[PDB]
Amino acid sequence: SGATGEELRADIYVGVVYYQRLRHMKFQVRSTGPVTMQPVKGRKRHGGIRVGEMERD
DNA sequence: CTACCGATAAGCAGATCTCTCGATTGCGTATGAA
Repeated sequence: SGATGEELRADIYVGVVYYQRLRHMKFQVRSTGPVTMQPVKGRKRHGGIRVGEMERD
């Protein structure tokens, strides 16, 4: 282990494998700004998030 | 004889979560100053 420094209980299964990186890299936040006087739609437009009917339920 | 309405095959309106990007915006034809 790297914190205690003691040996682990069992031998770890370690090896080399081929690993690929994907392109799915998203976060949005608003307080005021663009706006039926309701806030605009769109992440890139500084919009909000719609509270759907199921959310109201 | 017959007015009214309850047994019988068929026409109209309506239906089926949230988010990010990208792309795109039918096709046609006439008047009048020179």
